Amino acid sequence: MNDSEFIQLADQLYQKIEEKIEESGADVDYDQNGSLLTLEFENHTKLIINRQQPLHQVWLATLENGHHYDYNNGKWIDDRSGDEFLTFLSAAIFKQSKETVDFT
Ligand SMILES: [Eu+3]
Ligand SMILES: [Eu+3]
Ligand SMILES: [Eu+3]
Ligand SMILES: [Eu+3]
Repeated sequence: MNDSEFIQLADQLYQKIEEKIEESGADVDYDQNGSLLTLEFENHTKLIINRQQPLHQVWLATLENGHHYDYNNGKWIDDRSGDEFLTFLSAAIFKQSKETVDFT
């Protein structure tokens, strides 16, 4: 994967997260600031998603831990756990808002 393609895939990922938040009607605020996509919940907690172009990775920061994802198999995959990014994100959103956003 080159830089231009990573950009395409990551842009699609960010729009999908934003779109699915819209489909869901969930009370999750989103703001993209450059490479960052910040999700804020009504309890003032946050999930921060960051693009790292030179590594062709997407990074997620939860309240406890950081996670780094590769595009594998048409999906974004955690490089330690093998967990898929969007399944994991749905669960994190749920833990912090108890609202439900499906990205599948
Ligand atoms: Eu190529
Ligand atoms: Eu709206
Ligand atoms: Eu609000
Ligand atoms: Eu903005």
